[PDB]
Amino acid sequence: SGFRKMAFPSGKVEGCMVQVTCGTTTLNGLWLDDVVYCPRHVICTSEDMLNPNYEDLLIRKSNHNFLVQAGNVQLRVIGHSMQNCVLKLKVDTANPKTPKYKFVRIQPGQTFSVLACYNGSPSGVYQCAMRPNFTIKGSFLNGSCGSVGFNIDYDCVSFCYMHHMELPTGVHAGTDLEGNFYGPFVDRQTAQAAGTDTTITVNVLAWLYAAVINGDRWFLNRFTTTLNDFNLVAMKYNYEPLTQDHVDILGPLSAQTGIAVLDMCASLKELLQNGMNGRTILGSALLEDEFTPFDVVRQCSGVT
Amino acid sequence: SGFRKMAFPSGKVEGCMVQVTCGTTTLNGLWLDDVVYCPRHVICTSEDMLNPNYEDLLIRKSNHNFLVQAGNVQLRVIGHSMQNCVLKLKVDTANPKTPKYKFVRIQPGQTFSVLACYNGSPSGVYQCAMRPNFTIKGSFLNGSCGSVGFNIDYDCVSFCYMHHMELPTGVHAGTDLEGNFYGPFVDRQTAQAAGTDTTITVNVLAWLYAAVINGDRWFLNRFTTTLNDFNLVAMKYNYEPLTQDHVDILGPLSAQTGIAVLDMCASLKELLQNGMNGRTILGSALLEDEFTPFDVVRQCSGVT
Ligand SMILES: C#Cc1cccc(CC(=O)Nc2cncc3ccccc23)c1
Ligand SMILES: C#Cc1cccc(CC(=O)Nc2cncc3ccccc23)c1
Repeated sequence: SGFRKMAFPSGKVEGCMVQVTCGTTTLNGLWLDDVVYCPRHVICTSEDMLNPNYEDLLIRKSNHNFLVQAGNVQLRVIGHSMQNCVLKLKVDTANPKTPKYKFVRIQPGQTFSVLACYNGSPSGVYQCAMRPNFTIKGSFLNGSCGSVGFNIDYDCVSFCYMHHMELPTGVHAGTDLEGNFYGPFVDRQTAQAAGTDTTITVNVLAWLYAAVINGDRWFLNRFTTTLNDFNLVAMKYNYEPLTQDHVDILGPLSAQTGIAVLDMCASLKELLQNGMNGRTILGSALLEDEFTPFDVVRQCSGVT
Repeated sequence: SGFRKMAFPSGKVEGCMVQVTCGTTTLNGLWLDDVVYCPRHVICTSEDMLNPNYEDLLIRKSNHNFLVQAGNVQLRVIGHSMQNCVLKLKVDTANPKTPKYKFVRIQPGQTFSVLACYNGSPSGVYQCAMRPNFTIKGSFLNGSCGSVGFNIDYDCVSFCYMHHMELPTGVHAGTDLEGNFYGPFVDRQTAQAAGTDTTITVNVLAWLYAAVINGDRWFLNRFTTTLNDFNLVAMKYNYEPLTQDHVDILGPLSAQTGIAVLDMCASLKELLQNGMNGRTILGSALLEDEFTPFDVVRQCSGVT
């Protein structure tokens, strides 16, 4: 028992982290096979970071300008190319520590582990969710660019995020491993609206099921609701509307606790309308939305 | 910017995890050099787990009874010994992945990362604190025994905890790497009082400094206090008394924000006496005590 914001073991990803230096900028790169993936803003200076012409800036660069170091060993760059907002630096040596991997684009509301890195060196690992508005509420300082987000299924690492930018609001923006930004963000130092965020309803419900599994039951009530009535409450409190697909993904947790998804929705409705009343659920005094139904089953069953 | 419950990258520890099977019990072991460390209750059955005579139970065991597997390879056991509540199984091969390491006994209120494991395989990593009452509020299922807690200083892994037991209250108990239990706990399936817990005051203050560094400032007030007045409030709210050593450890955070430790104590006093008033600090609606002053500086400066 016990419920924690658990991240995947970072070992497989630590073995892929390299340092990428171009001109005066240093950031992190991801070494998979004979390719190093890093944010394309590694080629920028402070002057052109307000409105960079990436094509023009990359034309002034040759393979020898991209200094790539894996710990204390220098990788030899034999090709470079820009794909969307990422640079792919072909190296003459395949990473001996390349795990089984995939590049995936996650959906908003899905979760992933982030291995924060500086100068190609891992500093820490944390779990987070891709917000409905495509930002991440991470913990990143200058030099963290190129740190990646991922999920692990047995031995396969699914890379879903590469960190690029911190918005003036303090939230984080980045791309998939093909360099496509999540959200409307551009790699420019400019005002960028993150857009209205919402609470991931399906995840809060999944977390309520984890709370019941782990003994926290005070919030369970004698009521039930319908998807329509619950969605009126979700509307009022800036929660994502709940669909039948969400109810279906909550099937296993509903079967495990024997608490019908709509009865759990009525518990969430009462919590939204009345608050916690100074109480806690799984050590939190607010409704937690960074655990998916899959995360809850994974943690509550012990998949390795 | 951004503040997360960050765990150390688990790579160095993942490389040490093995599976240990004795009779019908399987749990995790830690392979460092030519020694495998695991909880001594691996030699128990369900019948003798109520009051085990470990010396007697271990006498019925030979080296060949301890099945140790590292992934898919079998380690050959050439010696076994009990030290307090841990078994040390000498193996004929040193772990090629042994990192630079130390065995340390942490103080209550200190933090550490836990790599939860099942059948010698890493499932996840999370950060937690050793409670003032020597329990840990972890996330562990059956088979997690032998999962270890650690801190990392550059390349040196300091192992501080080995998981042994879940109390009937759902909290966790374990030992240092010499097999000494933290707290009054014994490796017996019996009623065990965890003792009155308290909130780690120095850590809450450190977290309040992290909140100021990361933009959350609403809680700052026009007041100050003394250690005596603050300790009267800490007494009333079951917070650990604040000492000059704690004030001294908060020195760097006090210097960084320019907010005197006693002025921050007055902010904490107002929060304790009035609550959050439905507001949040670093995404939490309660006062967080799982970040030490060192953790806050580490995360806010980016040490790798
Ligand atoms: C795309 C892009 C882009 C645009 C301008 C500038 C940059 C650089 C940049 O935003 N890097 C950082 C990322 N994370 C956290 C940080 C915290 C403090 C300072 C910098 C941070 C990227
Ligand atoms: C010392 C000791 C001792 C005494 C009796 C029994 C055991 C076994 C034991 O407590 N293992 C577990 C540890 N963590 C979480 C668990 C969750 C569900 C079931 C078992 C769990 C150890």
